[PDB]
Amino acid sequence: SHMPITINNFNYSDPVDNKNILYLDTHLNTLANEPEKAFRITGNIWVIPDRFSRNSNPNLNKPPRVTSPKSGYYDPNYLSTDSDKDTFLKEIIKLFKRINSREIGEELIYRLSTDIPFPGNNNTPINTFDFDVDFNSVDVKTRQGNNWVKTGSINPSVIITGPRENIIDPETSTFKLTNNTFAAQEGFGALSIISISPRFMLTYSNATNDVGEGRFSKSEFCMDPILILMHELNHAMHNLYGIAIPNDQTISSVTSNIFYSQYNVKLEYAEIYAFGGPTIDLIPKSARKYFEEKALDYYRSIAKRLNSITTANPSSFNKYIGEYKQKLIRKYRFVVESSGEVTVNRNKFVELYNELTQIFTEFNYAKIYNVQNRKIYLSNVYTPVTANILDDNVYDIQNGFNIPKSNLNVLFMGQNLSRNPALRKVNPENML
Ligand SMILES: [Ca+2]
Ligand code: NA
Repeated sequence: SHMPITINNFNYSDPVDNKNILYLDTHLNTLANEPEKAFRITGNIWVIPDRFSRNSNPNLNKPPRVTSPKSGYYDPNYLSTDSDKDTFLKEIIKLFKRINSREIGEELIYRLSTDIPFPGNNNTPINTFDFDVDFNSVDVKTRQGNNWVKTGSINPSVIITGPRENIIDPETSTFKLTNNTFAAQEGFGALSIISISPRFMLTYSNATNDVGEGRFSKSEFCMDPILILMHELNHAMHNLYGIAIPNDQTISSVTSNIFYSQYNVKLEYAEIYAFGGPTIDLIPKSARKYFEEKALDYYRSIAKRLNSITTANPSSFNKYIGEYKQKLIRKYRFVVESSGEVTVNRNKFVELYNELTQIFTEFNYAKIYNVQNRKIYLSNVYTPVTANILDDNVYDIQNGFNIPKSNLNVLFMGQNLSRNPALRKVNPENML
């Protein structure tokens, strides 16, 4: 993470500086009627503290019908006020600082904020770098009179936004034009948008760390907000490096929550990798190998493109083709022959692929950050809880909820619902 990562600090009210604070138009948020104020966390990672939706005629109100069994929490007013956005913004910032407190987290942030999606998709000519492909380029706008006019654009690799309709259903996605295929699943990679609210914590009893309650009554624990966020950052990693597995690749399983006893769910392989651990073995070995080989082929195709670039879009990028060729070579860890030809080194690929799918995983983070966490992705869940994580007496960068000062550092008591009064169940009125 070669040059030490530092997280920027912001107040939602801080003025636009045309550098780290700008108004953007992603052309993707159906809830947005005008440009959205955005803040640069670090490098190419931005945050827009607004609710986000992809549904036409979006509605954030609690649904009358009850699809489910998936647990849901709805509040049409969450993040509606600037005061709300300021708190959300500061929460995301604080979580990034905590993530950045451990080596693996610093590297995770370094990669997501430094490496970029290959500029192009399946339909990009072999000799072209297209920095405007699909939704990779976001418009920068400024108010002129009573209107908003485009003054330029930026290429974020990851944009964090507030939740979509279901506040307790974090969602990471990439986007494409109708006639294209997902570049995130084809080696190129693409811009990711993560809609989430880490302070709304999932609760569970089937945990990774034994706290000696097996023969008695097991306590309910909350997920540390950084793992909820890091789980999605893992999806962003897969998307950035173009190794995302299509969501139609699933394994039929079961799980349960507060309102519904054991029910069926199509567990996505994408989620299995984001979680990590032994769970990865749920994916047939032959299938795991298939996706890895498919990725390698897409990588070989990328190297081929790099040996053919002669033009760029927009034209202003033509003079920087060499610079970006070099950046992409470093991203994919390709090798440059004495002849200057770019080639793929399988040993390097295998190492990278393994890092992206088995080291940068929620399961691994739980151990590294020494926090209690669900034992499996489908651990049964209870009523979600929340807390004032900006209050260092409740949650700090070094120990999260397990603060020694509060005497909550033993057996993950800070995460134990029955031992930490700072943890409170979310409004039952908004649950579904
Ligand atoms: Ca664009
Ligand atoms: Na999700």
